[PDB]
Parts: sequence; C-alpha cells; structure tokens
Amino acid sequence: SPVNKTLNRLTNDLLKEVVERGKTQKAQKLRAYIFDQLARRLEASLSQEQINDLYNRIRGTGDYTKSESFSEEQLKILKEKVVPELKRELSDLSNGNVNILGLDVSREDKYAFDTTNIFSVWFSNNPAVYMPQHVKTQVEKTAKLNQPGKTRIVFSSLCLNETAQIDFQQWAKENNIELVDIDSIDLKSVSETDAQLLNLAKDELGAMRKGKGGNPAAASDLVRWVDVIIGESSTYIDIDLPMNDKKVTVEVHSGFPVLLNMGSALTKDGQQPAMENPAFNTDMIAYSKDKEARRQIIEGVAKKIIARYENCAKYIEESKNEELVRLKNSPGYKLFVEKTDGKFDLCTLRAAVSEAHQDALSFATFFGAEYFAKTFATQELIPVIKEAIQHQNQDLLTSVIENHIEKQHLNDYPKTPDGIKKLLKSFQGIVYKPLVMEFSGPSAVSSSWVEAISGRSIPRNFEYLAEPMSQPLRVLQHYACVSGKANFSSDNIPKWCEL
Repeated sequence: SPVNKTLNRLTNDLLKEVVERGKTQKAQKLRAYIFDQLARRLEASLSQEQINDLYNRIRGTGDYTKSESFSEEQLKILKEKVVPELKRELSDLSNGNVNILGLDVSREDKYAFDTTNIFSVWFSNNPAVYMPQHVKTQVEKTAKLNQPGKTRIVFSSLCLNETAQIDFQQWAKENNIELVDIDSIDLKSVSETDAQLLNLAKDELGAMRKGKGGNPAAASDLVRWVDVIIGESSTYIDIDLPMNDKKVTVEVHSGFPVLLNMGSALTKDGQQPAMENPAFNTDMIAYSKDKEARRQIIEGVAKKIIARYENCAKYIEESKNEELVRLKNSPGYKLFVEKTDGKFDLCTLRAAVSEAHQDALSFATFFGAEYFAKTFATQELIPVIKEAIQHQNQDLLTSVIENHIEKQHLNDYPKTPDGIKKLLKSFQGIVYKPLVMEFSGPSAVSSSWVEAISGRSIPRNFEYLAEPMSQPLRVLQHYACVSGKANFSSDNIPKWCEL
C-alpha cells in the first residue's frame, strides 16, 4: 500500500535520527511506536475533508483508481508538523528540560551535598515514652554506622514529660545523637516560612495531645522542610531505612538542590516500548550546601502545603484521590461543611472522621445508610437503617454489625460494643491517611514535581535513544533524585525502571 510505504520509510528516517548509532536494528519497538504515532498524529491533524480524501486514496476510490499515497498537503502536514514534533520529543534536549518550583534541573554536577550529616524526626504520642525501643535500636545502629558523620533527631519537648526529656537527652549523649527541639527554636530568628511550618507542626502536635485531630506523622511531614532544621547540608531519612554496605563519597553533586527519592514502574506495551510511571517519595530527602537555591525549593514546597492547610474544603473538593471523593460525598462531610460553613481546621476534620468510627450510629450517620447496609448486610436493610439513623437507634445498628460478625465469621472481632469499635477502627485507616498524605505528605509535596513533567504524552522507557536527556524522567533519574547520592535505600517506592 502506497500510504504504508511512505509511513514506513518516513518512520525509518526518523528512527535513524533519534536512535544511537549502530543500534537501529535493536529499536524495533521504537519503530513500531514511531509508525503508530505518525499515523495517529497525522489523522488528528487533518480536516474532515482531508481525512475523507486519505480514505479514498487508501481504498483507491472516489477521484482515485488505485490505492495512492498522500496528497501533497497531507504530506506537508506530516513532514513539517507531525515528524518534527515527534523528533523533538525523542531527541531534543529542550524537551527534557524539567523546571520544578521555578528552578531548572541542571544536567551538570551543579549542587553539592554532604552525604554524612543525617537527620530523622520522632514526635512521641505518649508523654512517658520519648521513643519506642524498636525505633531506638534503629537509630542507635544508624548512628554507629554513620560514623564519622553527624546524626540528628527532631523531637518536641512539649510532647514529653520531664522524665522522658532527661532520658532522651541522656540516651542521645551516649549514642552520638544530636537532638533538635522544635519547641526550642526562636521563630523570630527564623524565616517567615520556617515560622509557619513550625507553628503548624506545633499545632498538629498540640491537637494530638488534646486528642482533637492532630497527627505526629503530619508534623514530621512539615519539619523536614524547615530551613533551620536542615542546616548547612543534610539528608532526611525515615527512621527505619537501612544503611548501605559501601558508603558514597562524603560530598556528592547533582543537578537539583533538593533530591527526593524517586523511581518508576514499567508496564510492558508489547510491540512498543514500555510505559513508565514515576514514583516520588519523601522517605529520603537530600538538601544542598547551596542554601539560596535550596531556599527557593523548600519555601515553594512549604507555601503550597500551607495553602492546603488554609483551604481544606477547596482542596478536598479538588482532590482526585478517590478516598477523598468518597469522603467528599458522605452525608457526614456534607453536614460537617454546613455546620462549619466550609471554614475548618484539617484537625477538626480528622477529629470528625475519627469520631465517625466510634460507634455504629456514628458510622451509619456519617457514611450513609446505603453504605452501612452494603458493608454489613444487603441492600434490603436500607429502609430500616435509614429509619434507625433517623431515630438514633444505636442498639439496632450495633446488632446489625454484630450480625455481620457471625455471618462472615469474623473471629478477630468480638460482639461486644468494644469489639465493634475495634472493627470500625480498622476501616478508619483508609479514609484517614489521605487527610495526612494529600496535605503534608508525599503526594501533596510531589505535586510540584508531577506538574513539572505534565502536559505531555505518557512517559516511556526508550532503551536505545541517541539523546536520553531529551526524556524528562531520564533527567530526573540522573540529576534530580537521591539515587546514587545517599547512604540509604527504601522499599517504599519502586526502583528506577522497575518491571
């Protein structure tokens, strides 16, 4: 077919220009991808009238007697619009430029990092315990292995008793650990944005103390971005990350002043190269000795987190997290929003979602009657659960869940009203975690990174490109993440190009 031959020899021309020299016969997948893209993008660029002429040209119908190749105006759109754009995507360094929070990723070793100064965060939820022994052994082992360097731990003394405070200070002097009290930082000596983060973290820990929705993992999320806690150059790690066998040089360099942990998952696409989905995480964050460039990134991260704390209702409306969409449409949330008039603390919301899982009537009224029936019985109980919510029949609804425990033969959950609380609390985790992760945690933080590589065709792992650094993900992997730049590893996200 004439049109086929043109698309094929056009494909082959493009392949030879974007593929490593000598490796064109290893790029059969890219060849299939270029051909497929040339065809789709051309049709997507033609008018209906031009699409109808091509159909007649391929069939050899209409003004045509035999199957013909493209009309010249079709060939121009192909050669001048379609082919040059696909070339740019495969082969142009400009297409690989990544700009995060107003700063380019250098393809150079532009920013220095101290790999030996490490810090973690532990905010205790029990004023008598300053740190669980399980966590203590992790830090102790990490501190000894991070020698000769420094190992710091961020804590909050207002969350501990005098006994716990003295014993933490004592444990640390004995274990080469510097302790950083966030309640001991003069916020007037500190940047406006650092002041905001620290205040926000204290309020979270304060609401935790009063059991009014606060959360220590959220406070840990905040303080990692605080400039004064980061100091001259440091790497945040989660307290449970293993140290590597061989350490990397005490100084390393990369092309961005803030290195998150990153990877990608590959799904095979058959004859065509694999789709690649990047994963971003804050279990490991390296910060540069360049403090002016780092200030630009961490303040941007902070301002955006603060934006979400200041407009909870708006961001929950706008989230595409499906657990937040379930929450957004629950009767409980709608009543919660009309009572607060849309103006509420994130902590107030968490507290409300926590109280929903306290008894059956709460759970029934908050997440609806239809859900209750489907979770613990069938649709047919709907009219009865609706009238039970409306008359606050606590006992009925406990009985129905108790009935669910025996029918589905749930022997880790007693039929005591306490056993119901246990069962409800096991469900809370899935509607509660996004009220930490989507505001202060990795998904919220990673927004800036995801935006930076957005508005494009779905990334792919093109094995044999002449110019890898035209692909944003390849720029990210080599110049914008901790991979190769830290003495720690993690299972929390895939490795790069993990199958």
